[PDB]
Amino acid sequence: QEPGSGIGYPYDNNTLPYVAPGPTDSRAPCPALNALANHGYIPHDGRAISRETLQNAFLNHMGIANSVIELALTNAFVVCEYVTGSDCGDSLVNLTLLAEPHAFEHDHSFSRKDYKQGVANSNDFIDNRNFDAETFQTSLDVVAGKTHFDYADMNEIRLQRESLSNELDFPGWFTESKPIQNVESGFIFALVSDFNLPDNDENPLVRIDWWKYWFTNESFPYHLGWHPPSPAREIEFVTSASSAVLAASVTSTPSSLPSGAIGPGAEAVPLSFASTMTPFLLATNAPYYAQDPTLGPND
Ligand code: HEM
Ligand SMILES: *[C@@H]1O[C@H](CO)[C@@H](O[C@@H]2O[C@H](CO)[C@@H](O)[C@H](O)[C@H]2NC(C)=O)[C@H](O)[C@H]1NC(C)=O
Ligand SMILES: *[C@@H]1O[C@H](CO)[C@@H](O[C@@H]2O[C@H](CO)[C@@H](O)[C@H](O)[C@H]2NC(C)=O)[C@H](O)[C@H]1NC(C)=O
Ligand SMILES: *[C@H]1O[C@H](CO)[C@@H](O)[C@H](O)[C@@H]1O[C@H]1O[C@H](CO)[C@@H](O)[C@H](O)[C@@H]1O
Ligand SMILES: *[C@@H]1O[C@H](CO)[C@@H](O)[C@H](O)[C@H]1NC(C)=O
Ligand SMILES: *[C@H]1O[C@H](CO)[C@@H](O)[C@H](O)[C@@H]1O
Ligand SMILES: *[C@H]1O[C@H](CO)[C@@H](O)[C@H](O)[C@@H]1O
Ligand SMILES: *[C@H]1O[C@H](CO)[C@@H](O)[C@H](O)[C@@H]1O
Ligand SMILES: *[C@H]1O[C@H](CO)[C@@H](O)[C@H](O)[C@@H]1O
Ligand SMILES: *[C@H]1O[C@H](CO)[C@@H](O)[C@H](O)[C@@H]1O
Ligand SMILES: *[C@H]1O[C@H](CO)[C@@H](O)[C@H](O)[C@@H]1O
Ligand SMILES: *[C@H]1O[C@H](CO)[C@@H](O)[C@H](O)[C@@H]1O
Ligand SMILES: *[C@H]1O[C@H](CO)[C@@H](O)[C@H](O)[C@@H]1O
Ligand SMILES: *[C@H]1O[C@H](CO)[C@@H](O)[C@H](O)[C@@H]1O
Ligand SMILES: *[C@H]1O[C@H](CO)[C@@H](O)[C@H](O)[C@@H]1O
Ligand SMILES: *[C@H]1O[C@H](CO)[C@@H](O)[C@H](O)[C@@H]1O
Ligand SMILES: [C-]#N
Ligand SMILES: [Br-]
Ligand SMILES: [Br-]
Ligand SMILES: [Mn+2]
Repeated sequence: QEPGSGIGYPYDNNTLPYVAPGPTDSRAPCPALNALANHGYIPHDGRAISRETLQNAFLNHMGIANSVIELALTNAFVVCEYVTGSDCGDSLVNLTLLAEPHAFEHDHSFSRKDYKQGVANSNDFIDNRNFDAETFQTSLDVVAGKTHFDYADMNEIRLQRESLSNELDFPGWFTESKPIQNVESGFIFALVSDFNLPDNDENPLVRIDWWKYWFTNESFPYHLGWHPPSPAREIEFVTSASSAVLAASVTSTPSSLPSGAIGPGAEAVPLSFASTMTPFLLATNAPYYAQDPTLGPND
C-alpha cells in the first residue's frame, strides 16, 4: 500500500503500492513472488533478483523467515542454470523461467493449468504459469460454502487436483509431485491461516477469503483483516503442516489417482538436471493481472 496509508502498521511499517505488471514485465508461476514483484519488494520488472533481495522481501513484507525459503532459493538457482545454460550466480535472470515444467514448476497445481493439460497433440503446450480462475475454482469448490479449512480438507483439495490433472493431461505427461506441492500446502497454512483463533500456531485453519484474495489479486488481503504473521513463520511450521496434510484421513476418494497418491510423501530435496537435457520451451504469455475489478495502489 501507499507508505502513508498505514495499512501495514504496525506489522509492516514500510509498504509500497500495488502496481499491475505491464506486458514486458516478467512474472512467475508463484503467487507469492508475483505479489512481491507487484509491490516492488523485488524488482517490478521481475528480473535480475538476488538471494538477499528475496530474503528481505519475504521477511519484512510477508512475515516469512529465511528458513522457509532456503530450499526454494537453491532450487530457483538450479532451474535458472538449467534453463539459461549457464550459472546464474546471485542474479536470478527472471521470474518467468521458474515456470520451466517438470522441475520446480510441477503438475496438479492449485491455480495453474498443466504444461500439457488438454492438448490434442503431443508437441503442443499451454500457459502453465499465469493464474487461471477456472483451475483455482476446482480447488475452492472442494471447500464450497465454508469460511475456513483444515489439514484434512487441504488433503482432499490436492487429491482433487491430482485426479483432474491425471485425467486431462496429454497421455504420458502427468507426473505426480507430492513433495514440492505439499511444501506449498504448508506455505498456504503459513501465510493465510487464521491467526485470530487461539490455537493457530498448533492447529492452523486457512481463511478461504484471504487465500482467494492473495491468489486472484496477486496482492495482500489487508482489507479483509490479514497482516504478515508475527513473529515470522519458520520452516518447522511449514514442513509439519506438509506432513499433517498428507497424514490426514481421506473420506472422499477421487478416481484416476496416480499410484501411491494417498499416504505420506518424500522430503523435498534439491533439484538436479542432466547437462545433456535441453529445457522445455517456456510459455510466452503476457503477465496476468486482476481485471474484475482492476486493483488500486492500496489493494
Ligand atoms: C525464493 C522463494 C520462492 C520461489 C523461488 C518459489 C517458486 C515457485 C514455483 C516455481 C512455483 C510453481 C509450482 C507449481 O505450482 O507448479 C510456486 C508455487 C507456489 N508458491 Fe512459491 N516460491 C517461493 C516462495 C514462496 C513462499 C514463501 C510462499 C508462501 C509463503 C509461496 C507460495 C506458493 C504457493 C501456495 C504455490 C502453489 C501455487 C499453485 O499450486 O497454484 N512461494 N512457487
Ligand atoms: C481483489 O481485490 C479487490 C480490491 O481490494 C477486491 O474488491 C474489494 O474488496 C474489498 C474487501 O477486500 C471491499 O471493501 C471493496 O468493496 C472491493 N473493492 C472493489 C473495487 O471491488 C476483490 O474482492 C479481491 N478479490 C478477491 C477474489 O478476493
Ligand atoms: C526469462 O528468461 C528466459 C531464459 O532466458 C527467457 O526464455 C528464453 O528466451 C529466449 C529469447 O530471448 C529464447 O531464445 C529461449 O528459447 C527461451 N528459453 C526457453 C527455455 O524457453 C524468457 O523469454 C524470459 N522471459 C521474460 C518475460 O523476460
Ligand atoms: C507467447 O509469445 C509467442 C511469440 O511472441 C507466441 O508464439 C506464443 O504463442 C505465445 O503467444 C501468446 O502470448 C503472446 C504475448 O507475448 C500473445 O501476443 C499471443 O496472442 C498469445 O496469447
Ligand atoms: C512499527 O512502528 C511502531 C512504532 O514505532 C513500532 O512499535 C513497531 O515495532 C514497528 N513494527 C515493526 C515491524 O518494526
Ligand atoms: C511437505 O513436507 C513434508 C515433510 O518434509 C513431506 O513429507 C511432504 O512430502 C512435503 O514435502
Ligand atoms: C517438517 O519436516 C522437516 C524434515 O523434512 C523437519 O526438519 C521439521 O522439523 C518438520 O517436522
Ligand atoms: C507440526 O507443527 C504444526 C504447526 O504448529 C502442527 O499443526 C502439527 O500438528 C505439528 O506439531
Ligand atoms: C512431518 O511429519 C511426518 C510424520 O512424522 C514426517 O515423516 C516428516 O518428516 C515431517 O516431520
Ligand atoms: C470427509 O471429510 C473430509 C475432511 O474431514 C472432507 O474434506 C471430505 O469432503 C469428506 O466429507
Ligand atoms: C477413498 O478410498 C481410498 C482407497 O480407495 C481410501 O484410502 C480413502 O480413505 C477413501 O475411503
Ligand atoms: C469427495 O471429495 C472428493 C475430492 O474433492 C471428490 O473427488 C469426490 O467426488 C467426493 O465428492
Ligand atoms: C473412482 O475410483 C475411486 C477409487 O479409485 C472411487 O473412490 C470412486 O468412488 C470412483 O469409483
Ligand atoms: C544432480 O543429479 C542429476 C541426476 O539426477 C545429475 O545429472 C546432475 O549433474 C547432478 O548431479
Ligand atoms: C530440448 O531440445 C532438444 C533438441 O535440442 C529436444 O530434443 C529436447 O526434447 C528438448 O526440448
Ligand atoms: C484498475 O483500472 C480500472 C480501469 O479499467 C479502474 O477503474 C480501477 O480503478 C483500477 O485502477
Ligand atoms: C513456492 N514453492
Ligand atoms: Br482441459
Ligand atoms: Br512422494
Ligand atoms: Mn504447476
